[PDB]
Amino acid sequence: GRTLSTKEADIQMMLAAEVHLGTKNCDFQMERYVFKRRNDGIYIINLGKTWEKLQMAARVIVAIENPKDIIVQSARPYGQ
RNA sequence: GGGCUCGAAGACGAUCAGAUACCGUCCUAGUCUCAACCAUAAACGAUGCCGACCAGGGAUCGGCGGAUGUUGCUAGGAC
Ligand SMILES: [K+]
Ligand SMILES: [K+]
Ligand SMILES: [K+]
Ligand SMILES: [K+]
Ligand SMILES: [K+]
Ligand SMILES: [K+]
Ligand SMILES: [Mg+2]
Ligand SMILES: [Mg+2]
Ligand SMILES: [Mg+2]
Ligand SMILES: [Mg+2]
Repeated sequence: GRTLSTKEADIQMMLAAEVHLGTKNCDFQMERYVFKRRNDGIYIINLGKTWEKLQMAARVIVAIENPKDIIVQSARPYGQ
């Protein structure tokens, strides 16, 4: 048994989706979220910080009284 | 002292209205070196020297520290 917590399952899903795979370059202001660099050169993102930031963004979004005042847009085809 | 080459000056051949030029041909000084002078250049980064702070990134030269795997090589060298 040992049912996983919400954070556990969320991070498992993120790993399944490869959310933790960065690029070969790191922005100096994104370094605080990167865990370490692998021998290949791809930076590994700290999924705990990603989950915490997702929770923080949800906290910010929920406080908007009218959801119609929020606009979400994606330039790339994948995120549309 | 050297004097190959190129080549101020000079002399010719062209072009041109003229052509003391640009183009072509032959050449003196010079161009090289030694001894002694000269002390000037858009001698430019058109940007004094010393010292402190001040964003990010990838390359590159020299030295050094660490890790790691190869080398038709001799712990080292190359990566
Ligand atoms: K000569
Ligand atoms: K001459
Ligand atoms: K003329
Ligand atoms: K002089
Ligand atoms: K200059
Ligand atoms: K450097
Ligand atoms: Mg001659
Ligand atoms: Mg001389
Ligand atoms: Mg002067
Ligand atoms: Mg070096």
